[PDB]
Amino acid sequence: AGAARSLSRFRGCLAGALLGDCVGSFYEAVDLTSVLRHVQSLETEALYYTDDTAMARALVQSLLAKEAFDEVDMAHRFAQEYKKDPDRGYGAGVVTVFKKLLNPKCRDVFEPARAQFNGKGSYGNGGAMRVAGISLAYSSVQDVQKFARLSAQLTHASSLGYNGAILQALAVHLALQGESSSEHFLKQLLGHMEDLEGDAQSVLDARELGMEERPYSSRLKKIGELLDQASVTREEVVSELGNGIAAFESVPTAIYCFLRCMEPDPEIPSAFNSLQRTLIYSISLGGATDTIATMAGAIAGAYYGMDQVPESWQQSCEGYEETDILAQSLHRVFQKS
Ligand SMILES: Nc1ncnc2c1ncn2[C@@H]1O[C@H](COP(=O)(O)OP(=O)(O)OC[C@H]2O[C@H](O)[C@H](O)[C@@H]2O)[C@@H](O)[C@H]1O
Ligand SMILES: [Mg+2]
Repeated sequence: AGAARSLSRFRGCLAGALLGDCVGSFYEAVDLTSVLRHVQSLETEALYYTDDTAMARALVQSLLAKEAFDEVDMAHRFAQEYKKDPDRGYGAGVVTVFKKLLNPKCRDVFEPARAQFNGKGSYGNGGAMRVAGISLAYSSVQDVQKFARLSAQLTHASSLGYNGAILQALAVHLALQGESSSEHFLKQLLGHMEDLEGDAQSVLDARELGMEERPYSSRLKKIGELLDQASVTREEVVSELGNGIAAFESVPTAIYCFLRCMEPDPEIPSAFNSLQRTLIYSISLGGATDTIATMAGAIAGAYYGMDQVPESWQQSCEGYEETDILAQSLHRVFQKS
């Protein structure tokens, strides 16, 4: 709500991400009718957050402590946050990275991520699940891309992983700018991803995994088709975009959820506002619901602002007040209000 990159959008962004994580986590690894029954419960801090929020908080606290990106600080905050509470539902592979980073002999904090999965790097969505803070801290598209990539590379060295983090950060960046058509929003994202996926390293990373050339671009083109298609079913969405833990099977899906739900949906009750129905729709897709909902929620919260964050939902979430203070701090320190 209000001006581009306003305090309301900053607070709404991080609150939306927390709601998606906490509420989404109920359904991780799902039918439209019975989701609507579950949010009835939310009509305090009983919903625990997961690794999505834990790593987002460490990322933001690194940015605030150094008033800049500092790979050693952030890498060590990721590792110490894991050491402090390892039971948040971290990916099975990424824990190896944290353990390597906990060794004081580790002098290049990017190298543990590069050894993952036979030296090809992770393409999991962990780099994207946490990246919204980057777009709160950085105004420029150039800086958003630069530090979404770097923050992700601390754990996700595959371009399939960090290009999902960039896409998700670009989406939040665009949402923080305010009102747009769904087609203009999508078109801008398509342009950026077409540019990034023209890079030789990206092409090789994708051909090695047997995927199409420009996987994110192809999925963003499918979003545009889906947005023009009649009677789109959840199975159709899952089949074309995915609902899994790969970044390329969850980040475009999160974006689709946001774009679709910019308009009312007769199949979800009018009493839910735009942020609420975006989260409800995301969870109804099943699969990796907490990360898809957390990412859709970050985009929607930045676009719709704090006035659409419902207190009853927010106050069910573990850490919601700290999440809010961190949002306000980013706005003070980086948006320099
Ligand atoms: N190159 C690869 N080859 C094969 N499998 C892979 C590869 N990369 C990832 N995977 C699979 O992807 C998995 C995750 O990769 P990880 O890097 O451990 O962690 P994350 O931070 O991305 O978290 C992944 C999500 O899952 C949880 O719900 C979290 O909350 C996240 O939402 C691996 O275990 C592999 O099965
Ligand atoms: Mg999680």
